[PDB]
Amino acid sequence: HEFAELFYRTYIVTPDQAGFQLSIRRNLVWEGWTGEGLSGEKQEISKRNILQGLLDYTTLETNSTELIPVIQSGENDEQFIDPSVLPAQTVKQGKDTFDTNFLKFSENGEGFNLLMLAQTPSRLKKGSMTFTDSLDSRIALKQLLISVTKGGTTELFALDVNRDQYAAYTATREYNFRLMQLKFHTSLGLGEESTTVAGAESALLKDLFDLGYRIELDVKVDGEMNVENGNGDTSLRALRLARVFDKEGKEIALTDSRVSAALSGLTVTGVGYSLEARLTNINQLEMGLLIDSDVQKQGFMIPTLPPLVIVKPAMVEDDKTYPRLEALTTAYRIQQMRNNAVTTLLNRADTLKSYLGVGVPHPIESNLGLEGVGQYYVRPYYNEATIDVLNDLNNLTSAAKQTDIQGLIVSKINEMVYTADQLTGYTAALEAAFSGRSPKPHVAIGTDMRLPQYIQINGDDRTVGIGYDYTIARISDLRMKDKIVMTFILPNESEPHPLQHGVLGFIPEYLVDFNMIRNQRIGREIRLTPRYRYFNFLPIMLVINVINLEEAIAQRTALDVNETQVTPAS
Amino acid sequence: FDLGYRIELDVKVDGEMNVENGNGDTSLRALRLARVFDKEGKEIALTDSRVS
Repeated sequence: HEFAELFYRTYIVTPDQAGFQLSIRRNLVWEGWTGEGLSGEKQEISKRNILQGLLDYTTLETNSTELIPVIQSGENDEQFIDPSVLPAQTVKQGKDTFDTNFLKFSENGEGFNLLMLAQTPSRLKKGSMTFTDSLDSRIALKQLLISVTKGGTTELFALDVNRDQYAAYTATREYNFRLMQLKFHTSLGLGEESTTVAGAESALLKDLFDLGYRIELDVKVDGEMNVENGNGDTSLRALRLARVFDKEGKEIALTDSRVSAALSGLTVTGVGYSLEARLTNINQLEMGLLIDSDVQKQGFMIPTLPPLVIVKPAMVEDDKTYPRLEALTTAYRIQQMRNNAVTTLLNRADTLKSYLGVGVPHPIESNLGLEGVGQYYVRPYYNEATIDVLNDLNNLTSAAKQTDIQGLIVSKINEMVYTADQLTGYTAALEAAFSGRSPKPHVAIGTDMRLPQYIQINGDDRTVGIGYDYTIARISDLRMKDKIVMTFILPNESEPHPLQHGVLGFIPEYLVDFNMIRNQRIGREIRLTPRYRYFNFLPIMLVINVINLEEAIAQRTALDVNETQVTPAS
Repeated sequence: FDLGYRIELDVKVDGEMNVENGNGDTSLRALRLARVFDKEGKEIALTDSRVS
């Protein structure tokens, strides 16, 4: 009895209606369109839920105002580094796809215009932008390119020079108040596992690096920039081999035999650099992110089911040949609540197994083949595992075997439940759909008459974990042979909701009594034609197969000890 | 399948049927393979070498 109520809670329907509708309101963020309404610009453009962003980082990130140098061959190739040392780089900015590159160090007496290099196709397409455009209040170096060369072989190193406490432009005391100046004095060091823009460790310094040494390069770069106009320039001033340090972090001479031997043949030069500049749009020029909402209609309605037809003789009333109507009622209860519940639960299990696979979650709103409106909140996830009590048991006393096996099973249940909570983030969804409070998720257990005397521990009580609410359900089913089924239920209220597992449609059905002749045989009839159905909402449910319990309790098991080869084998 | 991919078919089926005489019709309008998902719910282009 309690099994169906726990897994498919009852919803009553007056025989006036056929069902109820579920109108769900969600919020979207997206980019680019036409007009003010409708979805997309010319064809369909995708959206995703914002609550999915609580678990990710790339779906709510914004980059639509930064100034990135953009190539136009034959118009601005002069200031870009020669594309024979490092090829062009494809970056993504807003909606435009284009190639960028590091800017050349301005040799003595030459300048560049920064706002002439910022024309992404969107800014060009959208007309001539605001002329009162001013550069960002903070300007700093992003990357610096150095080229260590040994016998004509070039290896490139892209060092993250950003955030270093001198790589930020500072206001000057001098000339116009818009001349935004920069002076960068420090020594940058290359460690032993230091990455390469071409990947892995460079072969040029491998012999030195293995010997346990790190090198510091003194960087000497100066430049200036107007924070309003765009004309500017910056030149490297020096790069030299300054110091070498050992694994112990002590100063070792550059004249030492080993160090000088390893440093022979090295030449270091500066090639280019990158500038992190942003537009300070006093006037609006960006369509950025959006906030939009749409409603989805789902149709739920309740069928009828074949009549459990009862025939009795007429012209007499009896006690044996006329069984009680109580037999009718009990048969109806059995049909309603036992066969169908288990068969539909098993169908859902196999359906989720086919649609989602084992241990493989999917993003929110990724498919509609699964059923229920629960898809709109939780990540589609199904998981299962097996426990072999014979081989997964190590007990040191024959008196503590049963407590040990209950501990094993409880630990397995705990682990899988917490893993599902991690991978699905159901708590966040329950917080969102239920504002003002955080009812802790409940855990429902579906089991036959065996494990209730193993799942329940008569010692330590952690059957589903600390700080959970749980209900254990026992059924006399045989298809539930040594199965346990786990999923989450809401024990509050009695109305359909995308988070509750499932609701059974139920329209009350009343009998008819009448004298009926059919092919000239005359008798009395009793009829019940039920109207009910099982529906599934929440796409989260876990099952465990338990096996070999009785062999495990019948045979002794003693330890899995790993003999470690002091007897020669290694 | 072994690579770890499931296919999805987009389908639009329309039909009408009468609950008074039992007359009705149904016909298929759209049926084609459109999308191939990865081990995630992230779209995989049909132009990549393996799937293509």
